[PDB]
Amino acid sequence: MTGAVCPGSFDPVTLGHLDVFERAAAQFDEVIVAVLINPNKAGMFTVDERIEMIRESTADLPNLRVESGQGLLVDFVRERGLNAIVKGLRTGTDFEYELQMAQMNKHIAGVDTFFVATAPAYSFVSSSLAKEVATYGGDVSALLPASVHQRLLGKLR
Amino acid sequence: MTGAVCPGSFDPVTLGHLDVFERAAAQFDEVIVAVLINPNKAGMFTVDERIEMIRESTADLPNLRVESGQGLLVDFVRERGLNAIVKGLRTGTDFEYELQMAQMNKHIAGVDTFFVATAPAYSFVSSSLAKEVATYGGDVSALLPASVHQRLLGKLR
Amino acid sequence: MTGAVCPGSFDPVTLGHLDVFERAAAQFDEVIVAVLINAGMFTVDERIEMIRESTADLPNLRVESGQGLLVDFVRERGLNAIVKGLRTGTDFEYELQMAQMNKHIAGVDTFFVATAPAYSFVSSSLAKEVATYGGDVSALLPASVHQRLLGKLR
Amino acid sequence: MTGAVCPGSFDPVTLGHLDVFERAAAQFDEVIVAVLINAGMFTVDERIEMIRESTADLPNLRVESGQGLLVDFVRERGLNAIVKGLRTGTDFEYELQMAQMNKHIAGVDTFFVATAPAYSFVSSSLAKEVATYGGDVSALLPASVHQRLLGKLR
Amino acid sequence: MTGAVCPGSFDPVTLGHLDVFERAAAQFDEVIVAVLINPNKAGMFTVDERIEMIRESTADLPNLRVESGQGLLVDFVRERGLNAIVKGLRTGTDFEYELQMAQMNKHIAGVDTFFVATAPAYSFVSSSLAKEVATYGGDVSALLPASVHQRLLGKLR
Amino acid sequence: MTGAVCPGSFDPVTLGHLDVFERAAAQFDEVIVAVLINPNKAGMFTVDERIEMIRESTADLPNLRVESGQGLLVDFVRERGLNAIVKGLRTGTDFEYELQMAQMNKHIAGVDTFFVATAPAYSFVSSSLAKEVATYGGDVSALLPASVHQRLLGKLR
Ligand SMILES: Nc1ncnc2c1ncn2[C@@H]1O[C@H](COP(=O)(O)CP(=O)(O)OP(=O)(O)O)[C@@H](O)[C@H]1O
Ligand SMILES: Nc1ncnc2c1ncn2[C@@H]1O[C@H](COP(=O)(O)CP(=O)(O)OP(=O)(O)O)[C@@H](O)[C@H]1O
Ligand SMILES: Nc1ncnc2c1ncn2[C@@H]1O[C@H](COP(=O)(O)CP(=O)(O)OP(=O)(O)O)[C@@H](O)[C@H]1O
Ligand SMILES: Nc1ncnc2c1ncn2[C@@H]1O[C@H](COP(=O)(O)CP(=O)(O)OP(=O)(O)O)[C@@H](O)[C@H]1O
Ligand SMILES: Nc1ncnc2c1ncn2[C@@H]1O[C@H](COP(=O)(O)CP(=O)(O)OP(=O)(O)O)[C@@H](O)[C@H]1O
Ligand SMILES: Nc1ncnc2c1ncn2[C@@H]1O[C@H](COP(=O)(O)CP(=O)(O)OP(=O)(O)O)[C@@H](O)[C@H]1O
Ligand SMILES: CC(C)(COP(=O)(O)O)[C@@H](O)C(=O)NCCC(=O)NCCS
Ligand SMILES: CC(C)(COP(=O)(O)O)[C@@H](O)C(=O)NCCC(=O)NCCS
Ligand SMILES: CC(C)(COP(=O)(O)O)[C@@H](O)C(=O)NCCC(=O)NCCS
Ligand SMILES: CC(C)(COP(=O)(O)O)[C@@H](O)C(=O)NCCC(=O)NCCS
Ligand SMILES: CC(C)(COP(=O)(O)O)[C@@H](O)C(=O)NCCC(=O)NCCS
Ligand SMILES: CC(C)(COP(=O)(O)O)[C@@H](O)C(=O)NCCC(=O)NCCS
Repeated sequence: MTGAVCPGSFDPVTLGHLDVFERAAAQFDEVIVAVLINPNKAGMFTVDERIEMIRESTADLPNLRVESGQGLLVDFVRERGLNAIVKGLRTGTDFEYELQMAQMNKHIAGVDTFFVATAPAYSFVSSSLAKEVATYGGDVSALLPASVHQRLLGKLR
Repeated sequence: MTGAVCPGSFDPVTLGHLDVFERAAAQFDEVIVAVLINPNKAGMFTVDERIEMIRESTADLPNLRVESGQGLLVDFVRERGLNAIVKGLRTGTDFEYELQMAQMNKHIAGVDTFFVATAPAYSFVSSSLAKEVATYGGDVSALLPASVHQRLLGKLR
Repeated sequence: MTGAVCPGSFDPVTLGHLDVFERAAAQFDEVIVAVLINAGMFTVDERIEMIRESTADLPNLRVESGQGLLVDFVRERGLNAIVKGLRTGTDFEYELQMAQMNKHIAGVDTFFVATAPAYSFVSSSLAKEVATYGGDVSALLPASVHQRLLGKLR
Repeated sequence: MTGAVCPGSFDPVTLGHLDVFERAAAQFDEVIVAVLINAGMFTVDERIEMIRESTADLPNLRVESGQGLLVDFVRERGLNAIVKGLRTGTDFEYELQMAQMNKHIAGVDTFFVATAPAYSFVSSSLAKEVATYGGDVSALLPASVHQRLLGKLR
Repeated sequence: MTGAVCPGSFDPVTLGHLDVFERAAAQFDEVIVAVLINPNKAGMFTVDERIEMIRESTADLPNLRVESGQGLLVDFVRERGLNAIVKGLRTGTDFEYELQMAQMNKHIAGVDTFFVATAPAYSFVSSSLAKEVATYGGDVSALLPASVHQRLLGKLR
Repeated sequence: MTGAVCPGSFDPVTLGHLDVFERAAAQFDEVIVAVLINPNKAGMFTVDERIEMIRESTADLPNLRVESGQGLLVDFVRERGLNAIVKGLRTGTDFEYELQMAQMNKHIAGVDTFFVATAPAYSFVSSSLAKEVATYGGDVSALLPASVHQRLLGKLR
């Protein structure tokens, strides 16, 4: 029974994230999206709002489930009987940074990490940049799933 | 049901490669190692030699097989009913180059690519560098599987 | 009637920035320097002031403060090009995403120029940090800014 | 009377190149595409030909072959700007050295533009390699080049 | 006669750092480890603790001494009659950032910087990441010298 | 007695190289410039011509000597009782490539590598680009030492 965990804050989930979810779900028997809460940086959406937006956007992925998590990511992964993390990468800079975390995670817990390259169309999309653009009235509707931009309107007003 | 292809020239396979094979075999139901041959440029080892060296050092991986091929990698993958490539990466430079190839491969054939970070211990190991060092008498024993080391020194002499 | 906008915080403006201004003014009929009001050592007005003195010899350049989306600043003045300097591959990877976002949302393009070799290590932040602990940044900043920097720390 | 030169081997010209041509023509009064005669699949004349057909709708652009120093090509036509597309940070680091060399020896500046996201993975060499082994590169090349590519391999 | 300064916050020193100290001490007549303190932001360990942890794990290096400092690194270096900084680097990203600092340091004070590549085994080790992993219960024992591990777990509790 | 080897083809030596030589000679009791011959790529200048140009350019560095070398670099270094290599770096890309060679050299022979950042003024200078520019009539006189550009005129005519 194969599987992997896709970690992130997803505040909010973007089409870049969604593309990674779809690609992981096509290759693993199960995927768990882990919505990670930092009590320092309270973002725009609550953890429940983020989970709901991810579930709506992944409605057609039957082997994908979404949960919140806290603490050590590798503990979250092992607690669920898995030992793989899947993450999207956009740049070589991203790779150099994630490489250190991947090696640390494999060292401390034997959990592996599989990376996928961003889809070309979403290479410049990030939750943070989309929010910043939207805050000043930019149209990011083509960068976010449908279930998100509606809720994003509400938060900005 | 789930599966991946691990491609390369493997001339010869290194411990860096074997680490990637082992990690792929742990996460996918089957792995096929694709020894890709350019029919116009010969390398150091024959196809038979390349395949034998990989088989000898992967005997403990029951769900891994080894095959040679040529032409487009995505055709090799799809012909076998698979849809995933797994590749190791050492550097950000590697990632930027492989990103292009992975995006092209997804574009023309819908085949996805999963990258894994090199094991720290083997981060500087490459077939080409190991051959070059060995050519001038350097000690590469701890970098190559036993199935490879004496076959390499044999070629060199 | 070509034109480009050179955006930044410019706190203060360095010779590195000035070099980009000069090169942009040489290739576009009109250049506007956009001081984006956001950290901070100088007032937006002093920044603008400091840029204005360093740029006296450039007839087709002017300096304006800005708020909100950079692409709105650019389009509201009838332009659709941004010119920015780059020092490193890391800079490029970061800037590429903003460039692509800006083109996507507003059709504003971005042209990058390589740093002058002499100014490869110059940044507003590093120049401040070094001047803070008494280091000589004279050769890195416009004469204009150099005095106002010494007096801002004294 | 602004202007820029877009240099390359263009063998063949890709939609990635075309996108840069379009963006350069939008910001400079005059753009010259320089086909530098140096590997090779198409003749310099076909390359030039193939670029000319893809660029019909751009009135301020022309296509010329070139030999020797790029900066001499640029200056001999009265210009001192080069426009080139960049995909990656690795590209930038390589191109930065040539940009700085070109500025040093001839005072010719270089403006870089970020690849369009859709064409991030498109290169002349990769498109050829894939078309060689039967892959469909239709959506990546101009309709002009696409037929001449199919007939060049058949 | 020849000498170098190895600077850092060392909060705490890691095996990655100690590897750099050892390699510097092998190549220069003397090495001074400079524990640079920001008087406005405290870290996890006091200056006394930082110095003690480094001394305890460098006892076998007769030509290495440890001192704290603050303000400009180049003043610390020149005051001691030296003219060289030695720093470890892990990534190309690190190199691009440190290049700027090294060129500035040479510009303002004529002080040169020599970089050394990280040991492969410690390529993913950083004080900050080790603290973060330890904070959430991860096993960082093989990444830190013995002089550090129990002092860190003590702080955390 | 401290020391390091500065390897390269130096065909011809540039001011970028010279800057590295000067900086190594300021920090090590002795520096050996190793002019490495590849029988495949016969460059523009013979090995003796290159050594002569380097000696003339380093005339004021009394602790620097110049020799030709072949074979494994780490053997060259150890044969002369040293165990350090000094190399200049221009870019993060250069660092990622040299990092692998440095780790390999330390693995196979215990020889370390110290890198220095390029001087800002010479960041875009390389022997290959200077030759290419000069070949088509570009003025590279400000990029090369005096003892070189004269000989470079002769070779081009
Ligand atoms: N356009 C895109 N394509 C592919 N992957 C992407 C992507 N945008 C983001 N990702 C990936 O999705 C991960 C999770 O995204 P987010 O949750 O929004 C960032 P975060 O980890 O919560 O905060 P951070 O910025 O401090 O790292 C990122 O770390 C990145 O790996
Ligand atoms: N030390 C290492 N750790 C992890 N992966 C490695 C590795 N060394 C090589 N690899 C991977 O193994 C792949 C195949 O290596 P080789 O067969 O030796 C040369 P290649 O097949 O021509 O690779 P390339 O053309 O994709 O660059 C590399 O592309 C790289 O992805
Ligand atoms: N030495 C240099 N040469 C060429 N361009 C430079 C340069 N230094 C900076 N620039 C460019 O000019 C822009 C403006 O820089 P500044 O606004 O003064 C500081 P900043 O790095 O932008 O702050 P930030 O990182 O917090 O956003 C930079 O973002 C960069 O694009
Ligand atoms: N997808 C893309 N988007 C934007 N610009 C691109 C691009 N692909 C290529 N370019 C730019 O257009 C230039 C011309 O490329 P080409 O001449 O066709 C192949 P090349 O990479 O230059 O060959 P070479 O590497 O052997 O020198 C590239 O050097 C690059 O600067
Ligand atoms: N695993 C490793 N291998 C080699 N060198 C390392 C290393 N980890 C850290 N270093 C080096 O040791 C230096 C000091 O590390 P630390 O004191 O922990 C944070 P720092 O002092 O704030 O570094 P920085 O500000 O220069 O980025 C780093 O700058 C880096 O050069
Ligand atoms: N401008 C510069 N500043 C600092 N260091 C430089 C430099 N130009 C070159 N170097 C360094 O000097 C070394 C030797 O230079 P060269 O001998 O000319 C290259 P090479 O190793 O002979 O051939 P190669 O290009 O196949 O690597 C380079 O590997 C590089 O480390
Ligand atoms: C949330 C994240 C995955 C951030 O990485 P990301 O930016 O790729 O999403 C990382 O911070 C994390 O793993 N948090 C859980 C705590 C942890 O395991 N830290 C140690 C990572 S080596
Ligand atoms: C280009 C490459 C060397 C890379 O794959 P490999 O290093 O794993 O063998 C080659 O073997 C391959 O993957 N396929 C053969 C030609 C091809 O597939 N070209 C399209 C790459 S997008
Ligand atoms: C100010 C700046 C240009 C960054 O400039 P800087 O790198 O000089 O700090 C960028 O942060 C910006 O555009 N701010 C205005 C708000 C905006 O346009 N956000 C969307 C960026 S895609
Ligand atoms: C042709 C090109 C622009 C490279 O273009 P390309 O990346 O598209 O192949 C470059 O090789 C060139 O300028 N050739 C002409 C000779 C020259 O100018 N050499 C000095 C470069 S600094
Ligand atoms: C910026 C830095 C953190 C880097 O040095 P460090 O990481 O080795 O401690 C700092 O401690 C330092 O080197 N000096 C203190 C301020 C300074 O020197 N600024 C000038 C750097 S060019
Ligand atoms: C000549 C050089 C130093 C090239 O590196 P460089 O480009 O930095 O000069 C390298 O090829 C070399 O070391 N040649 C000697 C043979 C050798 O030792 N090869 C193994 C290097 S790990």
